[PDB]
Amino acid sequence: NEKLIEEYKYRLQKLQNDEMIWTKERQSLLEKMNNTENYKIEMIKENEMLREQLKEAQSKLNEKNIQLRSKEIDVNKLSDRVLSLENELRNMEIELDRN
Amino acid sequence: EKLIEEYKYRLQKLQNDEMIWTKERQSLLEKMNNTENYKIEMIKENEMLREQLKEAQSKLNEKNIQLRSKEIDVNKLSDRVLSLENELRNMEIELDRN
Repeated sequence: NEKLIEEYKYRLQKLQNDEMIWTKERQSLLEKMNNTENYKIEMIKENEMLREQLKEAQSKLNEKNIQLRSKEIDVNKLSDRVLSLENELRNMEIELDRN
Repeated sequence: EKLIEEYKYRLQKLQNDEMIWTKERQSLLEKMNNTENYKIEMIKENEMLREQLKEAQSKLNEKNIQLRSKEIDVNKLSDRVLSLENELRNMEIELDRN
């Protein structure tokens, strides 16, 4: 049965050679799956950084609007003062020409 | 004879592993496609957040101009009040001289 045993050993050798091939290409897929995952983690890390910067940008956006309405009241208070002083300046100028 | 049956079972085992690997390889590729889709979704979320920040920063910068412009506007009115208070005393001097 020398020929029969040889045929078995030749086909066992081929499949045991393929055992290494499957192990090689699964290592390659594991390496590729890790790279895709590590890039995904990097994207999420940047997304959390962008979310925090967006929260800060909206926090300053609100604070500037509080500062804008504060200066708007300052405009309103001074403009009312300007008109009041101009009316008083008019009154003195009327009293001056009277004398 | 018992030797041949051992070779036959061993060959059948390795032929089964080859067929099962074909399913395992397909399973890894389906898992690779899913991970790629999550990455794609993360990239889409990254560009969305960048455009939202770019709009927020441009909206913040214009209000920095508006606030510093109102700063000058307040100063103009503040100096106008002091000018009218100065004119009133000059009028008070002219009134007292009569």
